Amino acid sequence: TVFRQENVDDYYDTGEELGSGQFAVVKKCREKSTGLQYAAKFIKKRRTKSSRRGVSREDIEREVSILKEIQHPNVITLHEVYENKTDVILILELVAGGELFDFLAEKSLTEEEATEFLKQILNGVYYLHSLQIAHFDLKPENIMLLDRNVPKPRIKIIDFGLAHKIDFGNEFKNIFGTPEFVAPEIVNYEPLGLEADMWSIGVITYILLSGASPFLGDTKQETLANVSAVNYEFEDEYFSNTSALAKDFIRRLLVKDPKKRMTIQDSLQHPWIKP
Ligand SMILES: O=c1c(O)c(-c2ccc(O)cc2)oc2cc(O)cc(O)c12
Ligand SMILES: [Br-]
Ligand SMILES: [Br-]
Ligand SMILES: [Br-]
Ligand SMILES: [Br-]
Ligand SMILES: [Br-]
Ligand SMILES: [Br-]
Repeated sequence: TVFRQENVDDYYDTGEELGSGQFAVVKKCREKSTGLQYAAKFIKKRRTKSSRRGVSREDIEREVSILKEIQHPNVITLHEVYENKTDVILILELVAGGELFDFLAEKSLTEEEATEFLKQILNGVYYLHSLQIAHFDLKPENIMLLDRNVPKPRIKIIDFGLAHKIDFGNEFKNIFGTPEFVAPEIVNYEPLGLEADMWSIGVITYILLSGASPFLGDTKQETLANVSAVNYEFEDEYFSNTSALAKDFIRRLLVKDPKKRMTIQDSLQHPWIKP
């Protein structure tokens, strides 16, 4: 699939940089024709077949195809796509309140504050999983706040760079996210399904409640070994006044066997979450 090949600068003015990763840089921008503001994500293309620098066209097209499907208050939306020799440029919805990660670092939350974030995350993931989309990279840096200066910030899930359609219940690809947040089936290179996201949600919940990462070791290999062994516990110093029901919720997500793990529907009916 090809994208708009006119110069993006003829239609948009860029401003402040929002952030950058290994292959992407994201800049605030403003569309000239409407005055409306967006986030322009520049993804560097691969320069040759075999290269490791840049993102393969297959991977870029997958991300764009998935983004085109989605319209939900808790997930980032796609406005337009441009490209030139060097980059594909995604014009995305602007979410300007920063990462949930940075929000956590500036402030543990109360259980109310934690569940207020978590419920939005669950709703976004319920939408995605209902469309058979696995995100595969859920973590606090991929949750963006609309406005961080309100008591209950609204959030949107971003970064669909590892996302896949799961049309046969599982996928068997080169898929590996951030060690602190990946499920054991990812660590063990096994077929992956929607269940992997639910594990990541368990890790996020543990962090929201305690300010500590449940599997984090001194090196990435230690973290991955910890994940595979389900080597986590609820430290009393962090969890002494946390409700047992919140611990139960986490415990039913951080389960090695993806078949016994709570699904997104299970998580919405769980007594800690259900109204
Ligand atoms: O740093 C990042 C970032 O800030 C954003 C972003 C911010 C506001 C938005 O409205 C949309 C995206 O996305 C990203 C996507 C990546 O793949 C890598 C990144 O580093 C970021
Ligand atoms: Br700006
Ligand atoms: Br579902
Ligand atoms: Br993070
Ligand atoms: Br994004
Ligand atoms: Br690590
Ligand atoms: Br699910």
